[PDB]
Amino acid sequence: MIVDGDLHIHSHYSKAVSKLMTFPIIAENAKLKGLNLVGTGDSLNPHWEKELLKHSKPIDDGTFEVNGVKFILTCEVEDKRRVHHLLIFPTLSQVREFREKVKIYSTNIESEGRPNLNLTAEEIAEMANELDILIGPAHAFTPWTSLYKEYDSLKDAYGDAKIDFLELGLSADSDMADMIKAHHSIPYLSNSNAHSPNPHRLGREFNRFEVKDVTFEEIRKAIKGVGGRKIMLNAGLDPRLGKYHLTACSRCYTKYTLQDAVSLSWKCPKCGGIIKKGVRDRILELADTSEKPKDRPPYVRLAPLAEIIAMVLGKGIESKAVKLLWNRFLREFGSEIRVLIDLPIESIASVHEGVAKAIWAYRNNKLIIVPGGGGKYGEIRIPEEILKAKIEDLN
DNA sequence: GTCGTTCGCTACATGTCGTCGGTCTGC
DNA sequence: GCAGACCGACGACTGTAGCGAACGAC
Ligand SMILES: [Cl-]
Ligand SMILES: [Cl-]
Ligand SMILES: [Mg+2]
Ligand SMILES: [Zn+2]
Ligand SMILES: [Zn+2]
Ligand SMILES: [Zn+2]
Repeated sequence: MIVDGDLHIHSHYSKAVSKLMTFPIIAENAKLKGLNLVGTGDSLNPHWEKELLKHSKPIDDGTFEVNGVKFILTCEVEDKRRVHHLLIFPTLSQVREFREKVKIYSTNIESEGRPNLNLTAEEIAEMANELDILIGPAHAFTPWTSLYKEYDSLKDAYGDAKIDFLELGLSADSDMADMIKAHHSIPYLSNSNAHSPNPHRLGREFNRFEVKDVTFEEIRKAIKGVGGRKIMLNAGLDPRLGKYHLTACSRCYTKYTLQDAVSLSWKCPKCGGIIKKGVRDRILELADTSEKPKDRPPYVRLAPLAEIIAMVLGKGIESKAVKLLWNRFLREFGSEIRVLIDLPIESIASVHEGVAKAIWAYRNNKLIIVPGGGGKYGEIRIPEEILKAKIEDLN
C-alpha cells in the first residue's frame, strides 16, 4: 500500500506551538488533508505519552491509531551545541528506555516537548543506535539550530556514530542536498515541523512510502529500502518558499548575497540586525559534486493549497473565505497534493476557476516566487495575464 | 443604511539557552 | 587602560488574542 507520512510534528508541550496541537485535532486535520501517517512528536515527554495512550488504540507495540490516522513514535531533541535531531522509536519501550537514559543529561525532559540534552551529537546518535532508534539531523541547513550551521560535515558531528536519514527542511530539495556527496548514501525525509494543525502547516511536506501495512517496522524497511518497501516519493515545500532559503537579515528581512554578507561581516547596514546565512548559500559552501544518485526518489515541489487560495482570493491565509474554499476542495477531492500536482486543471476549474489557473501557473512554473530568508517565508504572486485570460487559450 | 461578521495587522507570550553588545573589575 | 568576568536583552523555537475597521446579508 502507498501512504503519505509526516514524521516531524510538535505537540502543545513544545514551545512556540499552538495549544490546538493535540492528538484528536491533529488526527482530524491530517485526515481532512489526506495524510495517512503522522509521527507523534515529542514522544520523550511522558505527559504526551499519556495523552497518546489515552486518545489512541494500539496497532502494535510501536504503532498507534486515532480517528483512523496512524501514528509512529517520533521526537526532536536539542544538542549540547544547539543542533536539532530527529528520532524515530520502534516501540514505546524504546521511548521509555531512551528517556530514562537521558534524564541525567537533561533538565526539561519531563517539562518540554522538545528537550535540551547535555550530550554531543555523536553521543545522542550512539545512544539511539544502541537502542535501534532512527536518528537524523532535522532541518539540517537552517542557520540557527541545524547541524550544518554548527558543523561542516556529518562526520564532524556524529563521528563514529550512524544516522538513518537526513531531514531536508523547507528551504531545500533533494537535488541541492545531493550536492554533497556523503548525502548520496543517506535516505531523505521531507517533514513539516508542524507547530499548528492549520492547512498550510500540518503536512506541508511529507514522504510517500510503499509499505505492506502501516506499522513502524514497515516504515523502517521503507526508509532503509529493503524487502520491497521504499520511500517512493518526497513531497515538500518549494525551496524558495522557506524561511531561510536565501541569506537575509533576522530583523528587517532584507536579502543579501553571500559576497555582500561576508563584506558586511554579517551586520545589516540599514537595519542594525544580525543577517543569517541562507541554506542555499550554505549548501553551495559545502558543495562536493555535480552528480547525484539514481536510486534517489523524486522530489515534488509544492506550494500549500491554502497559500494559493489566499493569493488568488486576495485575502489572508486565516480568513474564513480561504478556509471555506480549502474545505470545498478537500471535500470534492482527496488531498492537497492531488489538487496541486495530479488533478487536471479542468477538473479543478469546476470548484474554482481562478484557483485552477493559479495551479496551472504553478505547474508550468509561470508563478512569481519571491524567496524567503532570515526567518521570513517566501511569497507567491500571479501575473495579471494569467488571471484575466481564459483557460482554453492559456496553454 | 444596520449592525453582526469577517479582515488584516500589531503586540505579546512562554522557558531555555546561545549570542552579542555594553559594563564592572581587579590589575 | 585593559583583559576578562559579568550581565541583560534578545531571538529561535512561531501562533494568535484582540482591536479598529471594512464587509455584507438583512
Ligand atoms: Cl562551521
Ligand atoms: Cl535491515
Ligand atoms: Mg522542502
Ligand atoms: Zn527543530
Ligand atoms: Zn521541530
Ligand atoms: Zn536588517
